[PDB]
Amino acid sequence: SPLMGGFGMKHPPPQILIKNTPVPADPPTAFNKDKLNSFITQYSTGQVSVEIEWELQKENSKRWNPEIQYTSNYYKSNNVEFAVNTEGVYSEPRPIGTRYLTRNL
Amino acid sequence: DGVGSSSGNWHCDSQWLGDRVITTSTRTWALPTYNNHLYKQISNSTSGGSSNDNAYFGYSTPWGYFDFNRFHCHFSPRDWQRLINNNWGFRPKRLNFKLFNIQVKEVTDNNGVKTIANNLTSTVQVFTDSDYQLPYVLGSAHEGCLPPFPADVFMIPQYGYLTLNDGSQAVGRSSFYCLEYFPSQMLRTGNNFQFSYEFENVPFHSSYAHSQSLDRLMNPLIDQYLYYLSKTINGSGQNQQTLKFSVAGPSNMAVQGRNYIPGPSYRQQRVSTTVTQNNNSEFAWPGASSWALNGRNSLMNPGPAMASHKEGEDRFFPLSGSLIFGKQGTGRDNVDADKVMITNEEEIKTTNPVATESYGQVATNHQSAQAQAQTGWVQNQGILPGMVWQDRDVYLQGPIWAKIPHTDGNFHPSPLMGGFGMKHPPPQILIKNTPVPADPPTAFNKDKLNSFITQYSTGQVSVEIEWELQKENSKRWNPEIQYTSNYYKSNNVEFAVNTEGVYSEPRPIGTRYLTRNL
Amino acid sequence: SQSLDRLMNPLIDQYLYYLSKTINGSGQNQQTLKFSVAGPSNMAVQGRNYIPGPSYRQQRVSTTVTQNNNSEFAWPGASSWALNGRNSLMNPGPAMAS
Repeated sequence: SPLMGGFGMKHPPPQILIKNTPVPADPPTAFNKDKLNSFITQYSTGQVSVEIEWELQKENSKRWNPEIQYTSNYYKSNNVEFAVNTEGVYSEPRPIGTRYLTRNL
Repeated sequence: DGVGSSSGNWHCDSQWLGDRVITTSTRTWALPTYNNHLYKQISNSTSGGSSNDNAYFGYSTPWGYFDFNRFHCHFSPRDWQRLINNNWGFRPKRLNFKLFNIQVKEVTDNNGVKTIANNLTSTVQVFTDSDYQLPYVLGSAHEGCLPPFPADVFMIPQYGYLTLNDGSQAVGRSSFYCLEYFPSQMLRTGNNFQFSYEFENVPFHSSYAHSQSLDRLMNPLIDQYLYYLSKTINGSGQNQQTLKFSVAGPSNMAVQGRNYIPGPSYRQQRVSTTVTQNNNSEFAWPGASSWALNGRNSLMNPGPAMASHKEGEDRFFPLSGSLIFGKQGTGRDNVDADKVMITNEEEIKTTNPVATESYGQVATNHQSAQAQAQTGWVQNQGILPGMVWQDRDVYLQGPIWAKIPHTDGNFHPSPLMGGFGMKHPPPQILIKNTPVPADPPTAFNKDKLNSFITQYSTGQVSVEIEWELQKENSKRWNPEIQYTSNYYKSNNVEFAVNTEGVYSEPRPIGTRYLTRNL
Repeated sequence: SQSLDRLMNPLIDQYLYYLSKTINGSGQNQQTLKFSVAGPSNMAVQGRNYIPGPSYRQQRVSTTVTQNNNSEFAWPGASSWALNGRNSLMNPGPAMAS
């Protein structure tokens, strides 16, 4: 199990590598054997989509009293947590774990 | 297809099957306009040449050509290492070639600043000389091949050819070829070009070194049933002449009868890399071995496949007997010995004579009571029955094939620079940007147009070659010699890029590391 | 329409080198190796894969009689081969340029 947290796999999702194909500038009219070092300045943009299906393990606890749950605080604040600021900057105000429900040992 | 759709993918990989290896390489190329769309007569007069030996006549064409006649264009260093360490031989079988992702650009200069834009309607013309109707220039070790490093972008070399010459002038038998007199496919940005070629049957290249010498093939424990003349006089004075004979055995192997003899020779001058062992005079051209054709002297270079040096004599080389490669960044003219890589053919010393020695000695008179027996050094020896020899080894950066000249006769047409000789080698692939005239005058003028839009083209080129392998079945007990990298620490990894991204090949790599009996 | 020594591309250098100098140009102790690219400017030193065919040298005779030597040189000056002690003229011999 990865020490930083997560799922350890011998064959994880493969690395996806992307590069802009070089586009040479105008070459000299006389042959030169050296590799070209004059290229048209280029960059690329586009959209990327990733879809992941997750399997869930439902809880079947017989605990009587209510569990601890992650919840936002109703108390008034200048900004909504996990939202944008007045300058459009998105922020994550706190780390959120996964361990709120309980089960016996 | 269309402007916005790629006409091909990047294929660059090596697939190793049992008896076959398939190499695929893709490169990005750039093609400018050559000679401003013109054909030009060229000669030593146009280039300022003066010597008779270097006089020529020919034409320079506006066409470029694709060349992949070097092994590193297809084999990575690791693939080459696998091939040479695991196989006794190999040969090309078939070829697949592709041109795709054509991009034609137009260049406009206003004032000291150039603007580059796409010209979607312009075309590039490509055709293959499948009938071998044009002079073949791929048989010479010319620059301009696909780079060994896949990431390098290379410039397409300009196509030129030579014909018969008398000094700087031509003769009636000289031929002029127009490449527009050939059918060629015209490709816009959406089109692609491809063809397949089948290599004609060639022998497997000898990627092995003999573990036996031609003069040591006998049983070292058993005498021969043949005799030799051991004495002629009467030992321990006058009138002492008496014939003698002895059995040729292990104690005297030099005089044993043998069925086969080493291959031909043409002696080279010997040069030391220790400069103070050489003569204090200018002996390059003068001291060199040469051959003459129609009054022109051409250097014997590299010449017959001969052992570069005697055992232990590694400091010496034949003056023009070996392929010389230049290290990365080496200059063009008058570079030092440490800037070049001198190949050697010491592996063939078991069957081929030493380049800097006489073939042997031959009797030159009839001995008698008045005349002592005389012998003469055989400085060159032609083919004789019973001769055996090994051809020159091929290298990672060396040539692959060559076209056998169309002549009435030839003997062992293996290219002297190394590789596979073929009557019908892979055809020349010629490429040119179609001229795009500028705005013509509004009044008719019969002269050919000389104002064209400045253009160049770029795209990807892929070549796939299937190689047949000859596996080794040796019964040798001790481990073989293998090509290996050195573990010792260094500033850079061999056959890798530097801190400036420059790829370099630090040494020539042969193919002869495994061994087999003679 | 082409000569064996002129089969290369007259526009492109070879990727092979040659020893251009041996001394130290412009004295004693002047020995230093040198190498240069074989290209269109020096075609004679370029590497080549094939070489001209065999030879057996003939004597040269002019049809301008006053350019020939003032002696009898037909049989004596001729190239020959020997078989069982008999000499037979090398005639016409190997195919060679006249």
